[PDB]
Amino acid sequence: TNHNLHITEKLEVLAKAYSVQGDKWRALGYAKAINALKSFHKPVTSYQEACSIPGIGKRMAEKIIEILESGHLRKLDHISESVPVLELFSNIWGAGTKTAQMWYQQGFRSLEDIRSQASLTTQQAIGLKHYSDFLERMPREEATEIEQTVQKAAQAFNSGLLCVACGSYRRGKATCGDVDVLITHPDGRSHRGIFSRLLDSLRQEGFLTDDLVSQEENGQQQKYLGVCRLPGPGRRHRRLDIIVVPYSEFACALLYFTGSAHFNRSMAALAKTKGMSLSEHALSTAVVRNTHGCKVGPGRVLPTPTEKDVFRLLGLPYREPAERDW
DNA sequence: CGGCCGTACTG
DNA sequence: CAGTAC
DNA sequence: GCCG
Ligand code: NA
Ligand code: NA
Ligand code: NA
Repeated sequence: TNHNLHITEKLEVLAKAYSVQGDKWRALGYAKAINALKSFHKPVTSYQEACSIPGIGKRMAEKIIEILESGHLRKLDHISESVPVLELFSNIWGAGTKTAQMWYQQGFRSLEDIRSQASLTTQQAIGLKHYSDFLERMPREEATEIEQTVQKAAQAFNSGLLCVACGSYRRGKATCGDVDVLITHPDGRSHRGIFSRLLDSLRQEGFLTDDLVSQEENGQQQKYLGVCRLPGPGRRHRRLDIIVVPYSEFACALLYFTGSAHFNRSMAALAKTKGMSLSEHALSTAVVRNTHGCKVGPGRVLPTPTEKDVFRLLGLPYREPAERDW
């Protein structure tokens, strides 16, 4: 399916380098180019052809042809020797490019250096100790078990609750880097107060081991980001997200948390070109603005009972989860 | 050239 | 607010 | 990085 593998592998290396260095826009640009290459119907055979692909410009075309005709990309030999370390540091949940840069300027070079000498935020300390477990993508089965665990715990409070694992799991991938469980209820009200009760229950059985983000001093359209671990010998710690939402937002939440991230932003961009706005909450008319183009409030929500409804209103052919990698 | 999805917590 | 993440 |  990817006729340009020999090419996308090389471009991915540069993209990642720019990314870990904080050059976010340059990296986003590469991503869209790389994605466009992956979906191209055949191997790219010329500069002109490459440039013709939406998402690929002169700069990228030039590199593509260089790889195509020589089998290599010289720019790769000129990547700063600091990239591997910056990557290692930003692999720690809670630590981004700014923190990786700080640690590198202070002279740190290994996870051991970070452990013994770096100032760590509460979230980062958790990210560090579970570094390896978090970098390992778990097999689909485990994801299923984690999702079932959350479902049973929630349904024990209200059998009507609907629980759905999204992210890569819903996109049908064989391995998952995390598990995101979306919860709601058909009656449009019984989702209230589930968060608190659900968390304490999961903590009761030792399933939840660490909390990264969880504002339990607020009961509104919530989110929990933490660490879970299935009972039983040898089980690793895994990243678990729990989002509880009202029934009216279910479709957009399902669409957003299923992803991918590239797909979400592409859809949102597309929504704006049609005078609309897409968020994990809803599909609305264009947001309201002030004299100087400043946003002074939300647009009007357009009811979307199902994901199909979002595509319909955007004038786009429906896409199944497995087809949303970008 | 300037904009690049829209939004949720931490400290 | 600046950073990080979904 | 790309695009308009
Ligand atoms: Na192009
Ligand atoms: Na990180
Ligand atoms: Na909605």
